[PDB]
Amino acid sequence: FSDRVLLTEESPIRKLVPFAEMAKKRGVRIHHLNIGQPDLKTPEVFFERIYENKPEVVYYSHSAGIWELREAFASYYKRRQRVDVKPENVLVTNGGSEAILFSFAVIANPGDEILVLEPFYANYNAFAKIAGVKLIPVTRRMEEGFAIPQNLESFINERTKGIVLSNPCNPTGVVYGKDEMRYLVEIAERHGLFLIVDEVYSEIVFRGEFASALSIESDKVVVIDSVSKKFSACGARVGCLITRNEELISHAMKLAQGRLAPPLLEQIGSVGLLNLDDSFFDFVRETYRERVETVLKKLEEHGLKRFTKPSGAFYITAELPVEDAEEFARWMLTDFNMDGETTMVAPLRGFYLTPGLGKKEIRIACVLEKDLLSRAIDVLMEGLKMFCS
Amino acid sequence: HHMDVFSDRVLLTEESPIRKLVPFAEMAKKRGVRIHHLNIGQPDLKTPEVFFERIYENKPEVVYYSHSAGIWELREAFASYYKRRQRVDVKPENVLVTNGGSEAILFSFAVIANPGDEILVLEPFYANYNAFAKIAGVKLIPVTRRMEEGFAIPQNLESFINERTKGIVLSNPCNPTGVVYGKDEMRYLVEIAERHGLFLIVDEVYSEIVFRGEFASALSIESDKVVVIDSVSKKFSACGARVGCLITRNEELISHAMKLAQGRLAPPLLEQIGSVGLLNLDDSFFDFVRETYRERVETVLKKLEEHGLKRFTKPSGAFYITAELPVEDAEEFARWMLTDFNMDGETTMVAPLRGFYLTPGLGKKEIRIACVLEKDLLSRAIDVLMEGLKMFCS
Repeated sequence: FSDRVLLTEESPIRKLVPFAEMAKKRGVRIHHLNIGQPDLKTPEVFFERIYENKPEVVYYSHSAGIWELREAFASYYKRRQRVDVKPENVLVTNGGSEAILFSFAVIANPGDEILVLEPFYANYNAFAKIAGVKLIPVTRRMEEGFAIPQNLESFINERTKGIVLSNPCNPTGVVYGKDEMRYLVEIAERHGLFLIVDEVYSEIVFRGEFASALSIESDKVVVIDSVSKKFSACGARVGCLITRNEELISHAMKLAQGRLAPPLLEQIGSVGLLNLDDSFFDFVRETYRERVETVLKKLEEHGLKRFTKPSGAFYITAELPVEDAEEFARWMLTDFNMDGETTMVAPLRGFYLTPGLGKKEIRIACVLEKDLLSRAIDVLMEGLKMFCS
Repeated sequence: HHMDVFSDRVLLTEESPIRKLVPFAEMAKKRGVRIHHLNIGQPDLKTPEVFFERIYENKPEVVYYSHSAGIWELREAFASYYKRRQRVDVKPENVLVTNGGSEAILFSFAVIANPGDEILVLEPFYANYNAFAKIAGVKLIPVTRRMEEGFAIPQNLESFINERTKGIVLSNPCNPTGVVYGKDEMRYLVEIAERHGLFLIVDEVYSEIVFRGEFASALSIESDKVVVIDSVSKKFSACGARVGCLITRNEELISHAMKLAQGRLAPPLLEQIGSVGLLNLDDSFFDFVRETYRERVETVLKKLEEHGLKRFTKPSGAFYITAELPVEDAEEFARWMLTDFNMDGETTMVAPLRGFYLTPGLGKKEIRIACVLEKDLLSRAIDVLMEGLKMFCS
C-alpha cells in the first residue's frame, strides 16, 4: 500500500470508539462531547424545498453546482457577511471537505508545502495526504491566546505554496479580526502564496466583529464554507469554494468536472437554508453562546485553571492536570461511571503535527442542550478528581 | 504583484474536447436551434419513485454525518444486490459507501499508489479516471486497444509493468467502447494482477446494461487483489445522488480506505436512505432498463449502417457507440455541426473520442454516441447527424 496511508495512525478520537462501545454494553449512558456533530434540528425549509422541487430525474447538476445555489451562496455573503461576491466566484462542492481538497490540488504539486496554524482541524491532513501535499505546522500557544506567531515568515521556502486555517478556529475557538486577517493576506501576497480560510463556523461568533477573508479584496484569498455546522446539515455534503481569482476557479472546475457534480437534492434543499432570515442565525448564535458559557462556568467552579474562552465556534480547549489526556479519556470509558453515566472528550494530540504537543490537552464540543452539557461536565470532573486520587 | 503559481497537475490539463463544444452549443441555442445531445452519459429515464418514497418515510430530524463507511442498511443493500443480482457472496463489511463511483476510484488510487507511481489503464477509457489520478498524484499509463481487434486486451500488457506499477484499472462493461469482458478474460486479467502483485480496479457501474454474453463480476473470481466500483448513477438513473461504493475482500485495503473516508466524514445522508430502495428493486425493473437501452443501441446501429458508415462498434454492454467517421478531424466536425449546420432547425451533438485516449494522435477521427434519448428521437438525431456528415465533405 501507499506510504500515504501506511504512515497514517488512526485518530486518537477513533481509538476510543472500541472502549466506548464496550461501555454501552455494560449499561452506561455516555455523554458525547468528542464530536462536532450539531444536535439542532435541521430547519424544515431544507426538506420543504426538496419536496416542492422533486425532479423526475435525479441528474448530474452543472459541475460548479446548480445556478440557484451559486446565487444563494453569493446572496448570503452580501446579506450576512457584507461581502460582494458574484455567483461566478462560487464553486459548489461536496461539503467544505472537497473544497479544501480542490484548493490543495490546484495550488500545490505533490511534494509541495502548505503552512497550517497548529493546533488545527485534523482532517486537513487527510486531504493533504490524498493530494500528496506536505502540511507544515506553525505552532501557536494557549498562553499567547493562540495568536499568529511572529516567526510565521521563517517557515516559508521555495516549496511553500499556501497557508490554511479556520476562522472561527476548530479546536481553539479563536476568531481573527480584520486587522489580523489583513496581516495574514499581506504575507500571502508578498510571498505569492494562496490563503485558504475555512469559514464554516462564521455566524457562530460571540466576541468581536467577525470579518470574512473576502472582505479584504485580494486575488490570493480562497474562502471555504459549508451548510454543515451553520444549519446543522452535516449530512447534506454541500459546501463551496469562493474566490475572486478567476484562474484558480477555472482550474478547480476541471477537478469538479471529473467528479461530475455535487448531490442534487442536497443542493436544492441548501438554497432554502441560505435564504433563512436573521432571526434563525440569532437563535443559533445564542444557543451556542449559552452552552459555551455553561461549560466555562462549570470548568472554573471545579478548579480547572488552564482553558480557553472561545470567541467563536462551539469548542473549548483545556489543559488537564494529568500526564496523558488520551489515557484519561480511555479511562473515563473503561474504568469509570458516575450514576451509570460517563463523558467522552476528544484528546487534542490528534490536532497537532509536531510530536509531543497536546499530550495533556482535550477538546470539548458543546453539542448538547445546556442542562445535559452541565451534567456531562459534572461527570467529567468527578472522574478527573478520582483519576488523580 | 506576483503571479499565481498553480500546480503542474492542473496547468498541464487542457480542457475536455466535449466541454470545448459547450460555448459553440450555447451560441446555437441562441440562434433558435433544437440540439440533440448524444455527447453526455446522462440517462433520461425517470428515477424510480421508491428513491423519493424511502427518503420521505425516513426523514431524520437531524441531517447528520452517517458512519464513514455509509449507513449500515445501505452497506447491506449493496451486499444483497451482489448476491441476488450478480451471484456474488459479499458481506456488508466488504462494502465502503462513497460519494459516487468517482470517489471510490480516487480512494482506490490513493490507497494502492504513491505520488509518482503508475497505474495501467486500457485505452480508450473513461477520461475522468485521469482527473482522480492527477488529484492523487498518480501517473496513468495507457495500454492501447484497437477497434479492428474488437478492443480486446492486448497481448503485450505485461510489457508495460515496471517497479513503479501498482495497479490496473478498467470499466466492465466499458465506457466508451461498450466491450464486456467475460469470465475467462477477467480471470486472465486477475491472474496477471496476482503474478505481479498489482491491484485490479474494475469499474462495474454499467453492470445490468449488458446485451451480449453472460456478464461476470470481478468479485465472482475470489481474489484478494480485486476492487470493484459500482454506483447508483447509470443503473437507476440517479446520477445526482452521488452514492457509490468500493467493494473488496481485502480487509487491509478497505481498512486503509476507511481512513480516507473518515477525513471526508461521510457520504450524503438522504441519498443513502433513498439508495436502499433502489438496490431492493425487483427483476422486472432491470429487465425494463436493459431492454430499453438494447432497443436504443440497435436503433442507432441500424441507422449508422443504412447511411453507409462502415467502421463502428456493436457494444456488448453500456449505452455508448464508438464510431470512426470519414473525416480528417472528428472534433472539427463536432464543432461545425453546432456552428455551421442545422437540418430543419435541428442539430446533433456528439463527443469527440480524442479525450478518451492518453496516447497523442489516437481517436482523431472517432466519436462516441450516448444512447440517452427515446428511440424515435435518437433515430431522428442520427438522421440529422448523417445529413450533416454528408454535407461536411463538400
